[PDB]
Amino acid sequence: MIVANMSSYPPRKKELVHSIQSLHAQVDKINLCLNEFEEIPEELDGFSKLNPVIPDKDYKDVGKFIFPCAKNDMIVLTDDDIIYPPDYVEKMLNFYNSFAIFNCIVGIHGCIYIDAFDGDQSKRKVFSFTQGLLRPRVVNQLGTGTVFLKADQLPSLKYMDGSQRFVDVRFSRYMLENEIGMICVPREKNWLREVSSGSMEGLWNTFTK
Amino acid sequence: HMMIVANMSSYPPRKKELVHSIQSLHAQVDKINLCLNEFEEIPEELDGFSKLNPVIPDKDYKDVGKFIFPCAKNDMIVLTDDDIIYPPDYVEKMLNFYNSFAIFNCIVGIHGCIYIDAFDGDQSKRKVFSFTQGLLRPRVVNQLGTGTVFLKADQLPSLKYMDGSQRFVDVRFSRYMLENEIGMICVPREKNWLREVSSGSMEG
Repeated sequence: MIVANMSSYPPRKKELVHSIQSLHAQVDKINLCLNEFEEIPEELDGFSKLNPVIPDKDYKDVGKFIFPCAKNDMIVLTDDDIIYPPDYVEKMLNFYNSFAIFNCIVGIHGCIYIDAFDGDQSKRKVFSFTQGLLRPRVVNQLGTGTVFLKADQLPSLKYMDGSQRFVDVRFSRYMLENEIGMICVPREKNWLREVSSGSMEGLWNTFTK
Repeated sequence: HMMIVANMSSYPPRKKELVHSIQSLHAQVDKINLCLNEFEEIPEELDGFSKLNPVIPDKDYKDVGKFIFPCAKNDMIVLTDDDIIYPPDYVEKMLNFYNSFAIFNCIVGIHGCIYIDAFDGDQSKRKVFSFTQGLLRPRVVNQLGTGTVFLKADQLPSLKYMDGSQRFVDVRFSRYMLENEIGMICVPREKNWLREVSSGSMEG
């Protein structure tokens, strides 16, 4: 099964609906951690695959890691305000299967953190989720809104709890710790988009920076 | 005995196109198996076709759906996609190309890829022949799209073999052919010999 894991909270409801819409056709199931909701909103009633849960605490974006998997699931870790392309799962799965010559995970958003040395400051190269990337790269950090991995390779809630504030860092630390590789995959510019209603009287924006 | 069977999968949003595609094959094949993923009942829009064997399956097989059907060993099989209008000479020309290349134990298709590995500091060069392109001379390829293939039943991979391959069907399918020593030929055709289906279209 292809399974998507997501978390939101109330003020993001408009963004969430569209993020789910973009995913629904192409995944087998969506786990949704509804942080700080009272009820499951009826805006979500259209989605047969959707599985919403009001958690016992505010996990924020650790929330995507609260859900159990099955042994053979492929997990798509998502964000609540990304418009995923029509061929997101097809493409990413083929990256994952082509690149599985050695035990690794694949992602869009990723960084190359470089430690300070000999007076040189600490450095970070970032390949963001909107940016294109011509050939694949080995990275040492991956954003949890654009990652594709086997249920086997996913860190549990026990591992990720408390990592609100640095979720990508705690995630990548688990990969580095279990020597699982990290691959940023190729994509044309603006393959993924971001939804938004901004400061200017909430104008809806399906193409955010 | 030797029959031309067309194996197809579809799902509810594609009901309108499915009907257009099936028309384009009906006259040129002897039978059409059709795997109705995510349906609850067989749609009445499908009733007119006397050779259509529509089937709602035990689970959602997606692009693998077309591999559920057991076929008779001696039969010729035509793997198809719900969104292609196949020309009226499709089967007839594909059987010919098939016979030509049978001497090398091959199958034949329209969509296909040549992937070359990165080697000694060379680049991985991939070369697609899309299903609407023309092609003058036949070309040997290492992958074929499963919506535009013609082959013998005893070359068809099984449902056990193909399950798990969803959303990368063509790779699994093409590796079967490599493993069993079947060649894959991307056959010649004129420009726009096949085309994708439309919506609100006075074409034909």
